[PDB]
Amino acid sequence: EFQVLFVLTILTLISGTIFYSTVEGLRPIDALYFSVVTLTTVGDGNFSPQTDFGKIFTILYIFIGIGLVFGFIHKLAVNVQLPSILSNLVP
Amino acid sequence: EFQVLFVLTILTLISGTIFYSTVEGLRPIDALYFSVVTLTTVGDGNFSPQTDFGKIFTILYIFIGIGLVFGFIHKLAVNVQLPSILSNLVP
Amino acid sequence: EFQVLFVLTILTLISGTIFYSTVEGLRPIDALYFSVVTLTTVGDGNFSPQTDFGKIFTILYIFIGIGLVFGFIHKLAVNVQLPSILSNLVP
Amino acid sequence: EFQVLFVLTILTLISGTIFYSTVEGLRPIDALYFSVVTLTTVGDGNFSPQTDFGKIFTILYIFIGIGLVFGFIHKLAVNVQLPSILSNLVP
Ligand SMILES: [K+]
Ligand SMILES: [K+]
Ligand SMILES: [K+]
Ligand SMILES: [K+]
Ligand SMILES: [K+]
Ligand SMILES: [K+]
Repeated sequence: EFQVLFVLTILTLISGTIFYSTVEGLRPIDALYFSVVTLTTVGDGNFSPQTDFGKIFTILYIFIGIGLVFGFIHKLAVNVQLPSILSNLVP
Repeated sequence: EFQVLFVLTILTLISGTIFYSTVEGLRPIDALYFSVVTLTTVGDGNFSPQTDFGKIFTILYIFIGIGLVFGFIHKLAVNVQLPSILSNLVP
Repeated sequence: EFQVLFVLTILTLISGTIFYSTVEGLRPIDALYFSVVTLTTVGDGNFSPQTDFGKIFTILYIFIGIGLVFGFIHKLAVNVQLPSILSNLVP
Repeated sequence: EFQVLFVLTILTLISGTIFYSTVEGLRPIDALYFSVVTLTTVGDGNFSPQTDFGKIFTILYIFIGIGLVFGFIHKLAVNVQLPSILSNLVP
């Protein structure tokens, strides 16, 4: 479950990285950063897509990627972080 | 259920598109982009409504649209994306 | 329930409006806008508190106000918007 | 439960404060502010990490810290704010 969500999240982020570096001309690390803050809904305070293609893609990317990204975060904290802490709270 | 949430989300986004292009003078695609990043809570790092009418509308728009948009995303991932993946995980 | 959450949300937003217009010098409508986009986690793409007092207050404001604001939005969509739609879907 | 989430949230915020003030050169209060708005997903409208180290760290920080921060907010409102209000609604 966690493994599949991990892989799915990775593939989604790879797609955004390729898209923004190609269409919006961002350096790969910047494209990845933008993809991450966008899908986690944090948002970037400096960059907004400048092309209409980038704006349309971002709209679709958000609706399709948000659910998955948060599902991964949800399990990452409940089935991976909680135990390491919950069991670690046992005297 | 998903169909109704889809239509409801579309109508809400259309309202924002019309509002921002008219009152804030944004190009339709920019008004739509702003409506989407606002209701999904991602936020836009460059534009903020400049008119008091735009600020008041955005406040109301956020409170009324956020629940619906996320309800749609919630079902889009649970009743449309999960299956295509869950069933696809069957050897 | 909805009435109490409504009043509680109003009081919280009033506090932010007074704080930002006084300490950060924002026009009341701008202070209210900033309080709303901050507590709904949308964020503002132009303004960030400039004083240390404003930064500390915003940090505390976020942790204390986010839960309430979303609890209100949660009920506003489930116990006020859903019915008007759910019952409206009855032929 | 609430105490542990409180401590865990504090430690996470301390880590971000140290990281951003050291690598991104922010004043401690600004590093803390950025860490808070980033993990609560509000986002900052002015600052984005400028170094590649800062961008990579922020990406990892977001995925690891978001779940915890919201778990704390979740309990802070349900097991600390609700009662003080729920019991306060008793004539
Ligand atoms: K900005
Ligand atoms: K700017
Ligand atoms: K957000
Ligand atoms: K933002
Ligand atoms: K945001
Ligand atoms: K922003």
